[PDB]
Amino acid sequence: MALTLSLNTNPLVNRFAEPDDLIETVARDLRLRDLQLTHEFINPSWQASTIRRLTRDMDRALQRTGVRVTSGMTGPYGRLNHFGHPDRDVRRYYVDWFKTFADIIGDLGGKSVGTQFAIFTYKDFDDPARREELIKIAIDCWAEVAEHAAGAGLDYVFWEPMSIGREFGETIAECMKLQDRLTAANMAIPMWMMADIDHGDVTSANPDDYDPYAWARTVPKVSPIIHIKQSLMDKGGHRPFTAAFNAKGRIQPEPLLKAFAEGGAVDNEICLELSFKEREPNDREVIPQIAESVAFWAPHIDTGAKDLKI
Amino acid sequence: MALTLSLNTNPLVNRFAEPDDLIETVARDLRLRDLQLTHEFINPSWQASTIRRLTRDMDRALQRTGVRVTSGMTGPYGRLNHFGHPDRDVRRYYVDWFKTFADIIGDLGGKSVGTQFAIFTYKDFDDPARREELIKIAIDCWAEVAEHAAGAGLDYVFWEPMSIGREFGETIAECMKLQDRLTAANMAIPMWMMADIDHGDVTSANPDDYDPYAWARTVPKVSPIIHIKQSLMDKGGHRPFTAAFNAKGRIQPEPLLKAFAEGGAVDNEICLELSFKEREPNDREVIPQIAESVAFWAPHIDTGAKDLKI
Repeated sequence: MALTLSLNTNPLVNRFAEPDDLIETVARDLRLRDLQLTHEFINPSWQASTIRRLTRDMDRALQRTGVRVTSGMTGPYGRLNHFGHPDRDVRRYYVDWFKTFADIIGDLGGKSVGTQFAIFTYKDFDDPARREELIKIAIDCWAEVAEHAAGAGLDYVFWEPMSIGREFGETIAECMKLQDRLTAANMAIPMWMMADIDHGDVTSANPDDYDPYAWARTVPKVSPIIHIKQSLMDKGGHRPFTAAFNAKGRIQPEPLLKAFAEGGAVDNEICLELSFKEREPNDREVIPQIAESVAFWAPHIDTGAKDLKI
Repeated sequence: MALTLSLNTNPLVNRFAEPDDLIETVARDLRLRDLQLTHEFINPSWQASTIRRLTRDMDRALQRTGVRVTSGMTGPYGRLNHFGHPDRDVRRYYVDWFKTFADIIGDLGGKSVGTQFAIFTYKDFDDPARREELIKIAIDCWAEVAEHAAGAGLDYVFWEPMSIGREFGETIAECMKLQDRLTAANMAIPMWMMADIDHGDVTSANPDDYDPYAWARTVPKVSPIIHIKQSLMDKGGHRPFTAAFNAKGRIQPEPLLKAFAEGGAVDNEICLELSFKEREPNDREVIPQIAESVAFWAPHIDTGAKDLKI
């Protein structure tokens, strides 16, 4: 395998804002090349000229440091209805918003952008006929974004499977059913998924649906980026065989990676996901623990630090 | 006391979107009059005409149902740097954003709008000179918003004290020090706080700083709205005196209210705060548990249901 390693910038939002500060900390303190940039740092809602100015700043910092933006994703403050919003003008706003997000990420050298497929209201989801009708509408929104993103130089767009019905793809079966549909839609550039192996409906009568190993074996050929929540991983100092191999908080990297391999992973980006409460001492454990997480994976997946210039 | 009762719409975001659906559910299912509307339902970022159309829709639903919007606050997807953003043009965007939020809330009959005072980056907060300089800048942003909001018919604007330094007001002392400053600034309409009695720096060497009773006794004269997290409250079926009276998860309404009274509360709005994970069965316990929370307070604080028309 030639996996690569990246970090979703979720936990760096608010705590960092200036591109130099963000990108120099990633390079110096995290020793990681690749990032999934979240929307909060250069927001598609802002004035067009502000976006351009900050994109130039960010691009200079990437070039100077050797850090790379490989994709864009909605951050913690972008988990919205979006293309599942029942208002036509609201949907239109977010279509144009995601078109600009694609422009930003393309400018920065990244190759894809995405978010949840959609998030439906109880009202829109619970009436199965309305649900299906809104799904067709949401697909057509994705299609529009994909066409613009092609022009911005992206390779694909993506959706993130979640853990309840109205946020989509909550079982492996539903997730692959939706993906089959988005592949068939034949967009200007392909639409793929970005699976999070910690996601899935925990109340499922199918234990696979919330088993990180089952997701690992299923997604790699349709999920170019794959999120791994670091909290899933064994931190050491437990007696061996005191928990299940697939117990969340006790998972080990070597066999997990083998599972991705059995799933047909060859050059997926493995994207680290961490969160820290805005309370002490958690708020000040962010850089140290992300650094630690990168060093955790470094023997298993190349971190790209050989390309850092500082 | 003539306290009133309201609900922050945080847990209704995503799950509801259409004004009729939102407001009719509040009236029929929650049996509550007053709401603190979050920004996600009518977003100040959207097209001007969309905002107007949705504000008219929302206002019709309030009039029809008897429900009232008494304030606006940033929802879960609005917890940003805002006036602590180090970029001048980003700050400008959010100033204008909050001006429109004030227009929306004023249109709807509400009397205030707010958010965190600011959220600072590590870089801006940790250099004490830069911190102070950015605080003056953030105050002047508030002043601009307050002047516009006066024109929109609001009575005041507000900040929410948080639980770490860089999010402001993390100890009672710091919170009252900042408030003294914002009062002195003499804005077009007053700037007050909206305290959350569950907030405060848990690592403080002062136990009062994360004691809901200490906040209760301190804030009422400077905090017209006060958030109460429902998870703080005793749900019943515990043996008496098996936990501290002020233990979070074991607090009782009668003595808490007495504490607010000792703090000089007369006609504060008590605003209920609840959250539900986007996982089952939590995602479908939202309406039932909010309904239950309202019925929990109803013997203690009038819910305003006498004014509901449906």
